[PDB]
Amino acid sequence: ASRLYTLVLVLQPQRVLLGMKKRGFGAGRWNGFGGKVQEGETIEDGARRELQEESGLTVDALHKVGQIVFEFVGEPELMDVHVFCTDSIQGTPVESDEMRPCWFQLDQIPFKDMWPDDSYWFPLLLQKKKFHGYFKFQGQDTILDYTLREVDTV
Ligand SMILES: CN(C)C(=O)Cc1ccc(-c2nc(N)nc3ccccc23)cc1
Repeated sequence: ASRLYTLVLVLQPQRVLLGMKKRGFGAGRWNGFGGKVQEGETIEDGARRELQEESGLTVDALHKVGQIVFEFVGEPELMDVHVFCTDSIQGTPVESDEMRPCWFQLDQIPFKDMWPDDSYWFPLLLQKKKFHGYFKFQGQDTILDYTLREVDTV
């Protein structure tokens, strides 16, 4: 019982792009860009579409870097999140009524204002490592348990 979601990180040699979500699920947190995958759409095509819709950026090369399964205790549907990375983008990030993008230096990642699991796998993403993770949450702020491992193939 799961649903597909995408998560895209624009990671350049000295900075990473994150977006502050204004409303709905995850509002008030910085995260990468993404969302649900459409019927008849590949996961990578959904990731590209969502990056454009939310950041205003155009991407050509997306690299699969991780898969994270999120469970919220008491919620039947697991979130199967496919994580992607890109260093090659076109355009400038756009602020909209749904999203406020901002560039962060790699030593200034705003972990206190991100989902709490990010503190675990973001250091792997920064060291160009690929991973599989599972995080069990009680509400939106508490990690009850988790698994996280580096993989060669996502
Ligand atoms: C704006 N985005 C990226 C989405 O709407 C899809 C989505 C939403 C939330 C999460 C997510 N990210 C992280 N880092 N931690 C989470 C913890 C629990 C649930 C979702 C989480 C991933 C993709």
